[PDB]
Amino acid sequence: ELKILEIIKEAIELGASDIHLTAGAPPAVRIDGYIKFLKDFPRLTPEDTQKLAYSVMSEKHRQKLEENGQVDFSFGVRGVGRFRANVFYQRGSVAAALRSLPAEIPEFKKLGLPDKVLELCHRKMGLILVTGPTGSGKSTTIASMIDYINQTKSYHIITIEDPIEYVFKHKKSIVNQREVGEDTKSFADALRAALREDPDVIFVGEMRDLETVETALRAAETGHLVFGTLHTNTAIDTIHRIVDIFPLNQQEQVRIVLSFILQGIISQRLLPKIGGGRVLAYELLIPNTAIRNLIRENKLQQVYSLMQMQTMNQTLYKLYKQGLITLEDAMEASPDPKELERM
Amino acid sequence: ELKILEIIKEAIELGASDIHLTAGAPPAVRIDGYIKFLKDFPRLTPEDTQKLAYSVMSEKHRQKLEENGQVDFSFGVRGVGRFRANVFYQRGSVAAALRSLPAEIPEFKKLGLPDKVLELCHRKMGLILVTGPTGSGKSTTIASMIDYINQTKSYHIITIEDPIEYVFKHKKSIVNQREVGEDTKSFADALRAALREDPDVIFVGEMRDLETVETALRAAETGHLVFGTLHTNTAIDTIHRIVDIFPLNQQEQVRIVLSFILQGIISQRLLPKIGGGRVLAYELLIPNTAIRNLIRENKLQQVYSLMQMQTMNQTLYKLYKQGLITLEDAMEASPDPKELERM
Amino acid sequence: ELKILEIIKEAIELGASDIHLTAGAPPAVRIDGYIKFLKDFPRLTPEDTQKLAYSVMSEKHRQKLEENGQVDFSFGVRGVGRFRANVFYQRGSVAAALRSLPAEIPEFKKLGLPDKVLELCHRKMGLILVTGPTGSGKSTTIASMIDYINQTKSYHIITIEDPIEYVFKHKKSIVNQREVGEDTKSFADALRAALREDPDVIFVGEMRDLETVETALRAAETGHLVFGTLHTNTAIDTIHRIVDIFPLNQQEQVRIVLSFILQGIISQRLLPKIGGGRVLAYELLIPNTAIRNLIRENKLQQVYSLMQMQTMNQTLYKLYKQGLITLEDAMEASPDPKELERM
Ligand SMILES: Nc1ncnc2c1ncn2[C@@H]1O[C@H](COP(=O)(O)OP(=O)(O)O)[C@@H](O)[C@H]1O
Repeated sequence: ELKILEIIKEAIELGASDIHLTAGAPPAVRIDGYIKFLKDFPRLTPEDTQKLAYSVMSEKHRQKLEENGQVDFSFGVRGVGRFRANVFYQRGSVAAALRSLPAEIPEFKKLGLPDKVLELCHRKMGLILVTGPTGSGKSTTIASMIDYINQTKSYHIITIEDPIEYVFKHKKSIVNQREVGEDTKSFADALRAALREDPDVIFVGEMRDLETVETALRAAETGHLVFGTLHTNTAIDTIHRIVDIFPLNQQEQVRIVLSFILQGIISQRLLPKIGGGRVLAYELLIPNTAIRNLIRENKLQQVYSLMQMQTMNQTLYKLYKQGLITLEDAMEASPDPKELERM
Repeated sequence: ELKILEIIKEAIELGASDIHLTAGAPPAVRIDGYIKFLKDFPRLTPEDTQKLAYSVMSEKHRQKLEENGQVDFSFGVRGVGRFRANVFYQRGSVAAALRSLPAEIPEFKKLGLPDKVLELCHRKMGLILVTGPTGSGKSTTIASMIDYINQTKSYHIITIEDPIEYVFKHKKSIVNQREVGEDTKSFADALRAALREDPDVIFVGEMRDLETVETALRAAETGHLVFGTLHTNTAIDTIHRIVDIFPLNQQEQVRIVLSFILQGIISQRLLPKIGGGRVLAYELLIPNTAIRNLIRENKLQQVYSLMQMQTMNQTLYKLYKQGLITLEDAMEASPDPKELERM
Repeated sequence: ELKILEIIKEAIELGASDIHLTAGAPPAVRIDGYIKFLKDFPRLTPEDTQKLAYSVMSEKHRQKLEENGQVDFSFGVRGVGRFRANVFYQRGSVAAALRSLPAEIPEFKKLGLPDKVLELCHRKMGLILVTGPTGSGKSTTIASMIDYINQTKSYHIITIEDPIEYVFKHKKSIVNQREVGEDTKSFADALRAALREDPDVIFVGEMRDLETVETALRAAETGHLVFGTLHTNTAIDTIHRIVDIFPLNQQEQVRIVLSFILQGIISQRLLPKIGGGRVLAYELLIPNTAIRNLIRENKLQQVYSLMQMQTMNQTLYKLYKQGLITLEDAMEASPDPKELERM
């Protein structure tokens, strides 16, 4: 009757995006964006959604569900695909929310980026940051480039994700992915060991934290490709905001190292298309022998002057004049209202 | 003799609004708005009201009762209903004050609002703030609209309350409520996870804090209905006061986003009626294609001009001329003495 | 079939720097800095790389691999040498990465370099850069020359390593080795103090960082032998790439200093031999009274013209025509395909 394994069964049979559990009702599934209860067999679930979720979570999580009130992880049913969970305490009762998790990475061209980006995958070392606010598909972007490298290069790529969003497959390069919580205790020692595990390209999952950044750099400056990601909105925001988490005693010193090992900043945002709702906008900065010196000498909005690689607003004008995004959706995601409408 | 469970017994038997404990007397109950001690059995309670309260509170509260001098939570006697507590140190001694939390939800019509409000519940996304000073029944209002959605729409509503005022019941939508203190550590991470728990409508319980607001927006502008609530008195106060908690570096940029994802502001206040004392007054602003542009260009009391959706004073004239509120109770709650009495 | 002992067998036979296991593929080995799967016998390894690594680790480690998600240790196969392991949890699965500890120091002749190199050890001061990609034995090279000086000269040598690869023994010279992490906080202050500790020969461990380079120079130009090492591939790459990490305000000024204190650049790579897999290829530039002026006046590929001390491709033709490396392994490691095959 009430076996998680079998509520997933009727979830992808009904062609589902999500499953949702709660105490007072029977198991629910989202189809299309409307929610229907498949009372079909699962009954109005007891207080013992407890037992159901508990059966998916490792020991490491069912501890963490007591410390805080929620956990965020990913498990696989070898039967179908892998999922992304989120168990949480509700009204003294347990409840979860399982998503579908992409099985194919998308090929790089369908993304809507130039090739001077794909070109970054050919570097020998440095930082490649892919910033952007949650649900801007930065993983989607990363996943692409990394895979491109997976096929193209004889490499040993290593990713320290939270959680593993895409599974990588087996080509020319050999790919270790380490989910946090599951397979390491923290981004901290997870990276720090990565640095000894003899890697080619390292993917520091998120750089929230001073110590992470620290080595993430120390790793890029030392023979490896370091793909980082963040939550800043523009290029010059990013490179402010990573230097802003240092003690300013030496703060300068990073700006310099950064203006040698910075190899690409790509801020992103996902928008509603005129068609099927799927279109991406971006700002793109790949440092050339010129831009380097600017950053060295702190002179930043002097780099904003020099962006024409390509500003954010600029990739909205080139997007709206082709009739893909509304004159009102893009005067919304755009940092500066001023730098367009003139266009 | 002195069992909490049994003091609640004689509390709803006597038909009570409140129970009150203190050290120097016996257990007290409010009936009607006068307080009588049911010395009936409970004796002049010792210093060990300690034991009585201690028996209701989770570990999480009896810690917090040491950090500060008080705690604010809610527990349930399945035997009758649920209650709202408030244990607090007094004169080196313990004391509490238990209310009855309600047991429906009122149907939206009994409230005294128009249906252009209830229409908000049909939006696809955005902010709907329901401001108003404590004991103006903003949870009451909320609870209504949310429940309206609970029945009408096939939805996954999530609320992050403090405390849970109304329990939601089980219809077309599936409803998680998360009491803070009890089920999460802070409005902060409680929301921040809600954003992952695949929600349709989110209810950020109060918007006191810069970081809360931040995501509350970021969630509205991204496909969800975000009900907020505050303590401001008029519409233009609200939309000043949320922008006023930002750093003005970018302050402008919120005003804009706000004039696209603002979908309704409803300030409220509760007044004494000529009959049973129960009548509500409100100010109502639902942005149309015109009002949008005003807020975009900072031009605010130009929206005050344009209010006739409907001003506060205005919903006092239409209230007193029908003979429900006194000429002196409403020149009291009204922001501006000027804009009436002329009427 | 799947015996660790025998995957090491085929690892040093093919002439390997590293072995790498993972779940979704067959055992991998790095040769030269490219990764190839010897599907030869070991099959697409199961989830039971578990069993393989488990067979190397003491009890003390297989405990620690549960506490954290990784462990870093060292075991010996008495059959060959000793290794450096790093087992770590990956995607719910085990994985490892074994390197190759020589703990001997090899006598300089077995290396396969001329004596005009060994002659550098007789200089009074300058930079001696030993560039080359990970697993090209640059420490092996270094260690040699340093030891040669250890026995030959009455000196105080000091190395700032990460980690200490070879232990130096006690002869005519007195040898301090400073492991980073263990015995100092950073290459930064570790060097910076080495400059006061009265040294004869200083070995700056890697030159990733603008400040390191700075002093590493300032030390060479002031009475000491400064052995540096990098990750560049050819000579002219090296001397671009260290000047490239300076601000170009003065950038010129290093090129000059460099064309006085540059004493030898030796780029390296390790290749699979026709016999036991152990053969090294190199490019060699020891500046004479002529080459100095060229670098002074920026004129670089004019030095490339003047290399015949000896080009990289050149040390592949003199290697393949003797029948030690394949016509296809060396048209792989070679920077330029053009400058050979004609030969
Ligand atoms: N029209 C009405 N019908 C029934 N109850 C009302 C009405 N107006 C006000 N009340 C009462 O006022 C009280 C305070 O409101 P409540 O929503 O609990 O607080 P808040 O102002 O903090 O949101 C409630 O107990 C509620 O029942």
